[PDB]
Amino acid sequence: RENQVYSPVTGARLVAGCICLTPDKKQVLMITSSAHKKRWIVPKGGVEKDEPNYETTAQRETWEEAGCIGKIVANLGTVEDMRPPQFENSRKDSEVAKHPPRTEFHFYELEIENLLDKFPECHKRHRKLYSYTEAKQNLIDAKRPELLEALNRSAIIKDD
Ligand SMILES: O=P(O)(O)CP(=O)(O)O[C@@H]1[C@H](OP(=O)(O)O)[C@H](OP(=O)(O)O)[C@@H](OP(=O)(O)O)[C@H](OP(=O)(O)O)[C@H]1OP(=O)(O)O
Ligand SMILES: [Mg+2]
Ligand SMILES: [Mg+2]
Repeated sequence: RENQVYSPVTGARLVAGCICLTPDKKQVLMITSSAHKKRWIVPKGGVEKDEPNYETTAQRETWEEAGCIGKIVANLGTVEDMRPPQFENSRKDSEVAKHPPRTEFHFYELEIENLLDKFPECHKRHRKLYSYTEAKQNLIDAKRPELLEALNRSAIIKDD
């Protein structure tokens, strides 16, 4: 139902989520897409009308989707799903035809404080820690470069 919030400018869906890291920052928590059941992504979901801020949405989604609790330690800013629902070539480069973003993502970095075995989606998703290299490859395999950009902005140790 239309409890969902949209950018008054672009019409993009507003979504918040978490890059969840281990205290030592060597791993990131990933979950399986419910739709695309073999794609590994990060916890996120739609902002609802009642929610006062993006952090609220981000921590709600991180609990509901991954059973993960912790503390927001950084604002990672915004990224856009630029997937289209066909090309235009500018002489030394080529691009997809102009369209509004599907989704504007507000990401936060979270330091994991607990992972619980029971959570709302624990029967609908898998959840696993990954090092930077494996996480990067997951997000390429999932076709989600915008979630990789959010990961890259995080304090995750990349020197593997
Ligand atoms: O229910 P919420 O969490 O509040 C809201 P969502 O944003 O979490 O639910 C997502 C939504 O599906 P739908 O609206 O039908 O529920 C997306 O469709 P789109 O953004 O194009 O409108 C879909 O992205 P796409 O890959 O199909 O393009 C995404 O799959 P993905 O996991 O990100 O790959 C779904 O996430 P899942 O929670 O199912 O994993
Ligand atoms: Mg949701
Ligand atoms: Mg979601």
